[PDB]
Amino acid sequence: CPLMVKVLDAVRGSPAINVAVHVFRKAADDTWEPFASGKTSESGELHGLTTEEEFVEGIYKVEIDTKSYWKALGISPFHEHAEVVFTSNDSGPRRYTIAALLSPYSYSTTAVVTN
Amino acid sequence: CPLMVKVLDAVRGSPAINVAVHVFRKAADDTWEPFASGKTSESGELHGLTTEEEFVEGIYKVEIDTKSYWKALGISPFHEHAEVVFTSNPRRYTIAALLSPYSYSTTAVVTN
Ligand SMILES: O=C(O)c1ccc2nc(-c3cc(Cl)cc(Cl)c3)oc2c1
Ligand SMILES: O=C(O)c1ccc2nc(-c3cc(Cl)cc(Cl)c3)oc2c1
Repeated sequence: CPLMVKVLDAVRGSPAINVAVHVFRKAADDTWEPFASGKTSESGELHGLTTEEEFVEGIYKVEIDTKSYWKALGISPFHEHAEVVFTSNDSGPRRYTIAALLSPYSYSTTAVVTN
Repeated sequence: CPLMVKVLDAVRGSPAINVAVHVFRKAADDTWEPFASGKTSESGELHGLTTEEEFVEGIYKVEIDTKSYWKALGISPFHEHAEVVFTSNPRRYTIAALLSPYSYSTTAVVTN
């Protein structure tokens, strides 16, 4: 599992469950092309997005549909979504965890890169 | 000043100076049209991006060039940039971002 997503809810103090997540990769013509997607689990995690073979060096965007999440809880949000854009790097063995902490008018994201 | 951007550096404990910021607005054909741009000042603030007349309802993207910022400081960061995407309808927006090499936070302060 080279790429995992974990989403947390800062209002409810809980995993952010059933959040849609879309991953894109930048294509040669500089557009975003769909790559993988899913919904977070009961633990706020999304595994199995891609494989080591498919996850080649490139520019990737992880789009977290925060607005639908807050609307489902009845809370007025600011952002359309949370976007995390990064270049993957094959400098030795690496696994990427993209973590996001959500509030209605704020979000934080960090990358946990491990070998 | 209906749209202001403030950027802070969580490593040095300072405003993030000379950070490029690009604002885009979604057009009718669903593409991102350039809307305004600038650089943060010595206080980490970017004022005068737009006007009340120009800042109409729409979907806006604020792209903060964090990668160039870190690389000018000799750090290889994780993210290409920090992106804040929001719908406007709520008349003065402050978009604040706090930056680390492998992480950032953003918040919106919306006042009348
Ligand atoms: O990958 C995990 O298992 C795992 C666990 C707890 C975690 N808490 C964070 C977290 C906390 C704050 Cl305050 C802000 C942000 Cl962006 C992230 O990320 C986690 C990841
Ligand atoms: O001193 C000011 O004027 C001023 C303005 C905007 C500011 N935004 C922050 C801020 C943002 C995030 Cl995402 C997380 C944290 Cl801890 C802080 O601090 C600010 C300070």
